[PDB]
Amino acid sequence: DFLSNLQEVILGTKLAILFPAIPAAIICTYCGVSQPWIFGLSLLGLTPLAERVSFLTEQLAFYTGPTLGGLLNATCGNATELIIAILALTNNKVAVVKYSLLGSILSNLLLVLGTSLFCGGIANIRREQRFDRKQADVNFFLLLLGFLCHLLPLLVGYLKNGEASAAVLSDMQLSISRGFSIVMLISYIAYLVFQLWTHRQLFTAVISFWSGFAWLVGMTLVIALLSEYVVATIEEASDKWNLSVSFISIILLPIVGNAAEHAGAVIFAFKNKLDISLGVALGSATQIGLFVVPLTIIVAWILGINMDLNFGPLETGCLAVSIIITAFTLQDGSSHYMKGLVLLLCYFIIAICFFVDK
Amino acid sequence: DFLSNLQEVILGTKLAILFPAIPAAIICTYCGVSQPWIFGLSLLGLTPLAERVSFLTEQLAFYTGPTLGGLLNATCGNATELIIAILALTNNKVAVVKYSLLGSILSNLLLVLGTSLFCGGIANIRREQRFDRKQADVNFFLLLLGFLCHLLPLLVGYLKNGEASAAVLSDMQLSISRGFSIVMLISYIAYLVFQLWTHRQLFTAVISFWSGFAWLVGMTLVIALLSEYVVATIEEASDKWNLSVSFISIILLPIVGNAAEHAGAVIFAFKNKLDISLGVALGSATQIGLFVVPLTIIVAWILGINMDLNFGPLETGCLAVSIIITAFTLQDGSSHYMKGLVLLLCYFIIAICFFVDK
Amino acid sequence: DFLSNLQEVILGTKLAILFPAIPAAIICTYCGVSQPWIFGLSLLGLTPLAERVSFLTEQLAFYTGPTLGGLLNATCGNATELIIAILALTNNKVAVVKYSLLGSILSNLLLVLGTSLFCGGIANIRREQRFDRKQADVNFFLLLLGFLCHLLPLLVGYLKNGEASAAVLSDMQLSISRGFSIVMLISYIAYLVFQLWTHRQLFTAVISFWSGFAWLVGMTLVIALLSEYVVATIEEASDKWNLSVSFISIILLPIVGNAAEHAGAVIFAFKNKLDISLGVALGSATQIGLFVVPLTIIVAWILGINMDLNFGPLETGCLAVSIIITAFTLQDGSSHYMKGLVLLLCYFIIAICFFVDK
Ligand SMILES: [Ca+2]
Ligand SMILES: [Ca+2]
Ligand SMILES: [Ca+2]
Repeated sequence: DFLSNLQEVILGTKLAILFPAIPAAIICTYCGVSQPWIFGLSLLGLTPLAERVSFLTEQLAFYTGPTLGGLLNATCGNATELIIAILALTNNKVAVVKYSLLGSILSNLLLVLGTSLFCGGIANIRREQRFDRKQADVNFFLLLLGFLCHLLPLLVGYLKNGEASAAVLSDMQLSISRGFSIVMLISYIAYLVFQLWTHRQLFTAVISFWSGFAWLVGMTLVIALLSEYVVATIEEASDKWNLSVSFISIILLPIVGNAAEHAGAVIFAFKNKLDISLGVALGSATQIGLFVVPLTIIVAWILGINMDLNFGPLETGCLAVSIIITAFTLQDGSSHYMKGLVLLLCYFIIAICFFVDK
Repeated sequence: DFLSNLQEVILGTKLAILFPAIPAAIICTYCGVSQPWIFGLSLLGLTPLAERVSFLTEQLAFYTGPTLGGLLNATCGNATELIIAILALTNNKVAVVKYSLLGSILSNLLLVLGTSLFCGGIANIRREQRFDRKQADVNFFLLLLGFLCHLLPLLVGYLKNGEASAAVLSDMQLSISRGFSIVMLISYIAYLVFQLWTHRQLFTAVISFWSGFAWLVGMTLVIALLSEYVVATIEEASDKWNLSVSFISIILLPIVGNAAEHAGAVIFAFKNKLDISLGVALGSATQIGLFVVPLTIIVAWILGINMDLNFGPLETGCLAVSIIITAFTLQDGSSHYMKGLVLLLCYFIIAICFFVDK
Repeated sequence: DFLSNLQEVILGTKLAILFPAIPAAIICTYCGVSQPWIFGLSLLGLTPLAERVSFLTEQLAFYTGPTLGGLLNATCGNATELIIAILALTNNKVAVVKYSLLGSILSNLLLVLGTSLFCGGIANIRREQRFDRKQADVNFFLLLLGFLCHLLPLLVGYLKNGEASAAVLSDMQLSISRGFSIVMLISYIAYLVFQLWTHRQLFTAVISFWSGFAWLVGMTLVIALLSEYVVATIEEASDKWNLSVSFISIILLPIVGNAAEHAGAVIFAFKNKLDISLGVALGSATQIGLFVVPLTIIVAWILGINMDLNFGPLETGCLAVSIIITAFTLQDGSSHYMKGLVLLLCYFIIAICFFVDK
């Protein structure tokens, strides 16, 4: 395309002061800079690269067809939650995998969704704001299937009364979590048939094709380079800031991940198209909940690393109410600003409980 | 009727190879056959007898009237869950009573209901499939009254902190469970007035009358003969198969019980009448939940046998999500196949958690 | 007004035999009467004074305007739950504050609401009974925000496994409860703008003005005089009746408090206006849940008294099901008598569990 949209669209992001963070993460590695600065200049280097992957992926959709063009249009908003989950599972920091994959479900149900209803409720306060229910009820049937897979290994850990030690109940949680994962991958392959082929009918570009595959390695081998620096240097970056590792992982780190889905769900909220702001905010809390999370169990199954679906007692109660307050909000096909301020303030309640949790 | 429908309708079951299991359970008793074979040839002998009672009971409805013909039409699908619960309560195997009466609630909410939506969604994928909400909302108000009676004696067992030993909190669970049962029998007598008399309007035969009372003892004193053999020989039949007694009782045994309600809820799903497949699958999880279960407490109250509504922590969390995922599925009066595959896969999640639970 | 409605309207209460209980509480103080009688003649002295405040407050609404006349019309039904909560927090009986503010949420969701549907369902059984959903969905979004603030300090108390003693986890519950309260007062100030100003349009008197301020001190300094006698003499009045202090506080004491809201929600149920019986029964379980309860934490924050949002395990499970069975009842805008009998019998289940709880 003769180097024209290769310089303008790269400088055509609504956030573009974050591009000099990328040279100040490799150079600061080979100079002996202390580890909080490498952590500060790696989150600010993945924030436009989480968008430039999740925008240029749509540019390859117009060169494939109707089948794959319904798949890659709705599967690569989560190409940063996947790389950080695998470059922390192989580094044996298994707890950070359980928080960043939980904070990407809560941010897509409370902060992303409850800003499309608030900011796109005040601008359109003198119009009627309608979406459809049948298009986004399937996204809540699957999250209640995911919650049952997280509830049951939690309650097995509190069965120490029943004449069993810890070595029995730990290989009982680990056996049923490695069997719930195959059941969770089947209710997402079936979802990717209902959404694409069977019920499609009830449901131009600017860039050349050869550009779209060159950059989507040049914007992926830089996410995989910086996702090591976030994982391998999160401990000293949690002792010089006086923050907990169960707050950086669950609150600050999903903001870098879900920043592509958080300017697409808001711009289509000012345009009064809330069918689209519910496809981005809900259809990406299902890909995390039922394809990205049970795939980590299967990769741990192969590598010999122990990992089960036990998040914890305080993390599961936040997951249970996030699905119930979202379901009762979206059950009549009409919205206003007070539906979205209740979802924001339920996210400032979770964000206090982990700021104190030391 | 001159021995004509007495030989044709008896041979007129869609499952009729299970009739020679009945002679091979009495003869194998008086020959010293080892106890797994008596257990194998007793479940296969109760499967057509759970249907021939729950079909010939409708034949007596056309000889009584409108009042009783709305009662016996909807009260004797559960004439096998009642005999096995009483022929195990008097044999002091109280735990098997708590599993088989729970696995008859889960099978009617997930496996019976989620097959009428899946098998009757693929055949009618090119039509619109509608039921009514007001006819089956009362069935969920009562199950939330039943769940509160099971939640509260569970949480009293975890109040050992409050300066009370086990002998105090065991006669505190036992006192409130014997008072919740009278409150549960009143919200089912009131349901049998709302359904029959007060709101009836908003809601031929082939066999003679004298045939219909002869067989309905000859098909009931054979259920009561074989329900002893299932109860008194479940222990050695759980050591020669390497299965748990909390899997045989909760999964394999309700399949023999709910096999009359599992070919009537499916044939009316191919006929695109989902008002009727929701009256069989939901109106029989309410008779178990609010008439068969609180009647066992009252019979234990009279016989001096200690029994309360405490199922357990792992069994109550499966009961809580089964009511919530069923309520959010049925709240718009329209169905398709993906609503029923989520209910089947939530039953293959419960069936793993108890296959491992040794 | 020349002493005419000052004698007729004071004698114009539908309960007026309870007025001689007021002289028999001050005289019995200065005569050495034993403390159960002062407790018996103080609940019967606050029952017409909980009504005469919550009726004459509407008489001052017609002398202020549209703004304040939407506020005092809906903020002083709870002028007795507030005085008893503060005259027990300063007397260091902190547990009674946690029960009487819980039994005012349960009575407004089950006993007040489930009598407007039952008594106003039998009188209007031959008509169709409709309310609106959008007017009373906001009242359930806020109660799910209140429940998350009560769920999370409960689960922190069961984190004694995580290498922390009791002195760590008690100043961890106390820190997050004093930060959840500011988040709860903001989602009620925002509710008092949505209800009054922004969405008003989608949503004579008999007494002079100068009468309305004289009596509303003369009916408030008698509530504050008798609310000391209920608090300071509840212990011996729970040893001469053989009742628990977690039954008098949660069942018998809210009946005196919610007796103004329990003849206004019933008379508008016989008149077939269920938009109004849902504004009294639901809009007063939100003022308790999100303005009266988080204000007690802030007053305890200033006075140096330790108080957090931890009610208990058995009290939170009763709060969780009370919101779920109320939400599934009111989701179609139509009512009948069987919706209200299920809500009454769920209140006779809570009232047994605390009658035994000694
Ligand atoms: Ca993302
Ligand atoms: Ca049955
Ligand atoms: Ca009140």
